[PDB]
Amino acid sequence: PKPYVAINMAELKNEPKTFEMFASVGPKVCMVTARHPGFVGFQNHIQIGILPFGNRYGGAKMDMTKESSTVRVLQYTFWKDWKDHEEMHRQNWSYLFRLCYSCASQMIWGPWEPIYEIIYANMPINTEMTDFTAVVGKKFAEGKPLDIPVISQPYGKRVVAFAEHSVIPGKEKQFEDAIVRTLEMLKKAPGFLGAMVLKEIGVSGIGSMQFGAKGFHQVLENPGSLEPDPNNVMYSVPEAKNTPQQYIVHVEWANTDALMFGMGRVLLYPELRQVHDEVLDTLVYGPYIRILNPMMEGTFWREYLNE
Amino acid sequence: PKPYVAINMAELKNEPKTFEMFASVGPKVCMVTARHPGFVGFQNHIQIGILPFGNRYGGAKMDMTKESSTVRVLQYTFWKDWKDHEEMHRQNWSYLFRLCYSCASQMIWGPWEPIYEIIYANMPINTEMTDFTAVVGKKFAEGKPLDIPVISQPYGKRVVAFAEHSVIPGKEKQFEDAIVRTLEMLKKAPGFLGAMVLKEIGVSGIGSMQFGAKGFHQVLENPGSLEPDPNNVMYSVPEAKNTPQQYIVHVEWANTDALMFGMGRVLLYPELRQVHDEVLDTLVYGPYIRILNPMMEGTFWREYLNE
Amino acid sequence: PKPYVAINMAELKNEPKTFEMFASVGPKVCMVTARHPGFVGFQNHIQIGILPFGNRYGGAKMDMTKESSTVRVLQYTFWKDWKDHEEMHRQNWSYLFRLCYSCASQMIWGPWEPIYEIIYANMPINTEMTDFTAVVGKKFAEGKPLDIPVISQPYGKRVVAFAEHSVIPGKEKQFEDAIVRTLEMLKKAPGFLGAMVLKEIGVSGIGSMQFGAKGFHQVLENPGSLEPDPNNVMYSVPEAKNTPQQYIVHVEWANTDALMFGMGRVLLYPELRQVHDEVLDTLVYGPYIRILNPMMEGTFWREYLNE
Amino acid sequence: PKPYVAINMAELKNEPKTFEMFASVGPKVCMVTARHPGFVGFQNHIQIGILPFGNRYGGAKMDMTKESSTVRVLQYTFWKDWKDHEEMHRQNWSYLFRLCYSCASQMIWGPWEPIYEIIYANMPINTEMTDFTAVVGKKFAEGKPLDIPVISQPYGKRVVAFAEHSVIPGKEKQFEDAIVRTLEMLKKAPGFLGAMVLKEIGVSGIGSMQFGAKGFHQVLENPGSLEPDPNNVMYSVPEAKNTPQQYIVHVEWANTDALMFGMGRVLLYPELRQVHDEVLDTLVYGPYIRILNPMMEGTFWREYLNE
Ligand SMILES: [Fe+3]
Ligand SMILES: [Fe+3]
Ligand SMILES: [Fe+3]
Ligand SMILES: [Fe+3]
Repeated sequence: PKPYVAINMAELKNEPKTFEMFASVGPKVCMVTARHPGFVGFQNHIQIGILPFGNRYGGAKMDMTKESSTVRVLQYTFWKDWKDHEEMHRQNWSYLFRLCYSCASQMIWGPWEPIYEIIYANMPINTEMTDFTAVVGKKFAEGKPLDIPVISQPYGKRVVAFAEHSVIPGKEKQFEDAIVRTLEMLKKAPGFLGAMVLKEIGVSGIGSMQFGAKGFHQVLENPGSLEPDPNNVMYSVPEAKNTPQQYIVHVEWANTDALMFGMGRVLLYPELRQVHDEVLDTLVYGPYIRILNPMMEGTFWREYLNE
Repeated sequence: PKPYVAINMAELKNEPKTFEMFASVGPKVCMVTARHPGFVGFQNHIQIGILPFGNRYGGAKMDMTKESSTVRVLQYTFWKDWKDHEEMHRQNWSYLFRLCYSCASQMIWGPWEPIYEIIYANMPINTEMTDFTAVVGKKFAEGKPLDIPVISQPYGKRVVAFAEHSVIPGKEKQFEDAIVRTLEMLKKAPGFLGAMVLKEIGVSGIGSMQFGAKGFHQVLENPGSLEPDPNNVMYSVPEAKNTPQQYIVHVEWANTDALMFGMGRVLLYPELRQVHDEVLDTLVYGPYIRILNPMMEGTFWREYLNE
Repeated sequence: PKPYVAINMAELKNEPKTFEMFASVGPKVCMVTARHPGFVGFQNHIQIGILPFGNRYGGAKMDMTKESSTVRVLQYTFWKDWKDHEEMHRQNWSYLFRLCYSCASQMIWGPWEPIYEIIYANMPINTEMTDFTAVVGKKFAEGKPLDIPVISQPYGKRVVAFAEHSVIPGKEKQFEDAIVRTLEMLKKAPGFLGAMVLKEIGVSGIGSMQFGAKGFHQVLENPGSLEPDPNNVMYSVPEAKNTPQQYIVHVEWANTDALMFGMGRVLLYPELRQVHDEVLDTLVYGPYIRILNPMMEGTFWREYLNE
Repeated sequence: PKPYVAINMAELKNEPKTFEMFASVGPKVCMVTARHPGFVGFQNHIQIGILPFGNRYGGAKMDMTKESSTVRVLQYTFWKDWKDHEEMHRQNWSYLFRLCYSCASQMIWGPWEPIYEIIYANMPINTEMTDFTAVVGKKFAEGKPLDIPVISQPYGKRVVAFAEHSVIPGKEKQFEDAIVRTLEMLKKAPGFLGAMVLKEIGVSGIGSMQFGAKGFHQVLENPGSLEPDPNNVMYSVPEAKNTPQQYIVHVEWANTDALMFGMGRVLLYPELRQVHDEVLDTLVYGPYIRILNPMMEGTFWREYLNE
């Protein structure tokens, strides 16, 4: 079934110490999150750059890692029920807060953790290049060659287009209908590895370290080993849902060239351009497209997705 | 009276070429904007850093300019009526678009131009250190020594705390009452040069280069000398207003130490801390505090503010 | 169906500034061209070298990019009707001219844009290495394993042999019959990714910036933002068709070794040599073979080709 | 059928001289071992690092070869009956001892040669990337597409997780049942190339150069060309079997990322975590996981395994 998605976002100093902490602390956070039976996996990204759209963002390029002073992370966690995410945070708060807070020395902005419903998904299971022979054998044995997926390699060996959209109030249905039509046509592009549309349902105060006054002071005053009061979050997840409605159009690609020209198909192929124009007419903001590297992941979220 | 504020936000490459364009293109944009009689001035900022709040943002510091790969600009223009801004853009679109678009080669994100109303202001006229003798003489001659302001030096010779807040729906009145009480007490801090509270009323699509499909393609395909259809903006300013409600708490300071410990007064002075706690209990996001340098400005906006 | 092909040819300075402009301006031109419903895609090449034919061109090699002072581009655009190309140029002249003229600072020769009919095509859809599993599954499910193509990777991950021929008047049918027989046999060579034969039908004056006196002066005098009179082109496309008849034999290969020995099969394999000798007997000029890299492309042109 | 496994373990100086001897002496030892008809192949490893388990072993990393002062080798030989190994050593003692003893100048610890039975195996035949087309063709021709293996590349082109476990006496059956259930679920992880469970049955005294007093002196006093008395081993293989019972869980992976996150599936995927917890409850020691490179091997041992 379709899981819910929590995306923890932060910006940190682009230096070796940061990536060393990703390597030691990141796995610990994921192991704690996996204590909850509603957890069905994760996909953690670093932003490597920005799609320049010609020279609309002429100061950007798809890989800015060599020059950037910061690194943005976008950590997707997947949940049977979005309420499972909220319960997990509170049930394991002592570990989670102390782990997450240890990243403070590297932090410039965040954490900020919106929650999403998936309204469309065409996403395959991940496979390594070593797996495809067995995958093909099995699908033919089952008499379902149509279910043989493209090879979507895990652990940093593909790239993601993270396309931000916000929609004019009242035009949500037009956006959703048109973007689904767009993505159903987009899958013809070479190197297309899947797409999904995420629709914001709210924001996790606790995941964003956004408490009332009491918790705020506890965060600011923390030596690193004392939990803020987890009951001091002052808003529920839906209370923080944004209007204009926010969406993420998440599209995966074999490589950054396939991404650039593939995403570009909605501009370069007249038939698809006409369909995608219906998306563009609904927007308050976007499309703004971040280029992401899915480095650390629990690929079994796609097994749950596709059952 | 209190003007409306349009804040054009962008992120650009941190390199000499960017600042060379600020120097050449910036004044031209301001001269075009001054064609409209509703224009009452401007205050243009570059972000120099982020308030670390101890080590809550431990990767940040108040001056990050030597290390940062990007520069964020926040260009305030002040307007008698917010519709004056929208009218100005359209009446002068040929000049404005071509000027603004010439920055494309340096752009990483933006432009994004929310519009605000000022709901609280305690902001003095700017004066240079050469002026105070005459200011004092004049106020005494008028029998109004209480009207003698602090010395708030223009053109990069003071600093700004730009504090982002978003508020739980239904808690706006508590936020507004508490932040005003806070700022009324904060003005006792040494080096305090003024404060105002901005409340978002919407977003300028045309100022954000956010069009329908037609205008989007014209922007992407532009050689630099052809205007997108200015009538192709698909939403009014209020249609893009965010919920949760967004605010900016803008506080000016003599120097960054006065900023750090002065803003810190809401955490360090128990009586004020109790008042400011009422602000904190209402928040979805924040406070996140950017440190800004007000470099290029039309100081006469404060003459309008203060009659 | 078979589209018509326009090939925009130019020679530019081989320096980073040139490739920076390819990256920013190139996509803009393609997006403008895609405004026309007759546009079915594109395949844009840079020449990387010349086939030396042993040491017949002993000063040449298949990759001369490290030493060359110039770069030659060959930009294929594909059209339902060649008249669509002419209409597109005129309907979007303000954008197209200003964009294309921006390349002037780098130009040494060109642009020159002949138009071609495709008289033979054996060209597959492009696929990335990630795609083949799904392609195979799909074709077997449809009961068409014979329609499973070789893997022709897009975006610079294969090479093109661009073979120029001009034919003795009266020998066009002998050439055409012989070259088709040759290419039908050539497809047995390892790494063969497809071939097509292009026959010149004329030249686009407007695409070649070739006007009468009025337009010529407007081009020479242009500050960059003023269109030459598009009605000042003095000849139709067919009026410029060359005699001796010109052809391009376009053959794609997995890599330059496969190209060298694969194209060499018409010299090294006695059965094929006898067939290709019938081609050679018809020539005024050629074969002269440029080695091309298809870097930027709209791969859906092959979808139109293959229906 | 399942062969027995002798694993000769040693630690040597990490310097070119050591690897030069691997290259010269290694093949000779294997050729001597192949004199015995019970020999069914071999798989020789060097340890490249240690799995850090987050920062549980924070001083370790998966590839420590650039910094390490030593190299650990783990040489697997496979046998129809474990007595074949003991017989092979004695029948060829003159050659084997002199060859093995020539490594003395590089040795820091070892040799130590436990013997194991395989109690669980899901291990494919090795194939190179050149082979898979023929493998697939053959399996389909035989009507057994389910028998098509993943591509497990020989000769250092994959990696091994070597997971040490010792089990509380009386809890062996719980361990064995739980680890098999774990590995049956683990095979879903991307890049999984196979797993087997080895259960220690004893230690080869002669393979470990562990003699009585007489043989010990002959070893210490050896000029290199005189055999210790092979009859002076004072214990049989089963007499040296350890209690607590020792096991090796041997899992093969496409690459070290697939290893890290794949092995991590038993911690990160709640359903699998619950199963693997039953393993953890039985342990005296472990899991301690060595990262191995299977460099030199006789791949036909898997042909015996799989008939
Ligand atoms: Fe979370
Ligand atoms: Fe504006
Ligand atoms: Fe053209
Ligand atoms: Fe042995």
